[PDB]
Amino acid sequence: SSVQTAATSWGTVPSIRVYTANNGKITERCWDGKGWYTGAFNEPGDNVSVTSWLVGSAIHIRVYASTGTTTTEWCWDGNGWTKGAYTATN
Ligand SMILES: Cc1c(C)c2c3c4c1OP(=O)(O)Oc1c(C)c(C)c5c(c1C4)Cc1c(c(c(C)c(C)c1OP(=O)(O)O5)OP(=O)(O)O2)C3
Ligand SMILES: Cc1c(C)c2c3c4c1OP(=O)(O)Oc1c(C)c(C)c5c(c1C4)Cc1c(c(c(C)c(C)c1OP(=O)(O)O5)OP(=O)(O)O2)C3
Ligand SMILES: OC[C@@]1(O)OC[C@@H](O)[C@@H](O)[C@@H]1O
Ligand SMILES: OC[C@@]1(O)OC[C@@H](O)[C@@H](O)[C@@H]1O
Ligand SMILES: [Zn+2]
Ligand SMILES: [Zn+2]
Ligand SMILES: [Zn+2]
Ligand SMILES: [Zn+2]
Repeated sequence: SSVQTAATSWGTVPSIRVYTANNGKITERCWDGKGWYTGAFNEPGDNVSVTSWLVGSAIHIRVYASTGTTTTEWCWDGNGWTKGAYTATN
């Protein structure tokens, strides 16, 4: 078995974020033009997907973390990771 990843990027530098699900936990690695460093994201999950969009130069990141049949959305909007309103019936 193997770790599972999800990736997003934005701009032309670019910024890149790679999320890795390992051991029921998702962590984050970051590229902003000058080497890979560890990001603030740390949430439970066996499976991860991600999307992001810009408003002007402000990134908005949504990470979908799944454990069992429960998927939780995590939101980055410039000032801390918050829990999003996403729900599903799995
Ligand atoms: C935590 C975890 C994940 C995230 C998994 C799988 C397993 C898993 O539980 P684990 O405790 O590792 O138990 C297993 C052990 C010990 C072995 C030896 C296994 C498998 C599993 C089951 C089956 C398995 C799985 C795979 C993939 C890609 C392979 C090749 C694969 O066969 P292989 O590695 O020979 O055989 O999918 P993936 O890794 O994404 O999903 C399924
Ligand atoms: C507790 C447990 C259950 C109930 C599972 C699975 C696993 C499992 O974890 P574990 O056995 O510790 O880790 C694995 C290990 C050590 C190996 C070598 C595995 C698998 C697993 C994953 C993958 C796997 C699973 C299967 C089936 C039918 C096969 C053939 C099957 O490939 P197999 O050649 O055995 O590879 O479904 P099953 O209903 O058994 O579901 C999936
Ligand atoms: O500059 C790094 C950082 O703030 O970028 C936005 C998000 O990816 C955060 O988790 C991360 O720590
Ligand atoms: O600002 C957070 C939020 O409203 O952003 C858009 C969607 O991701 C929603 O689920 C989420 O709660
Ligand atoms: Zn393996
Ligand atoms: Zn898988
Ligand atoms: Zn687990
Ligand atoms: Zn905004």
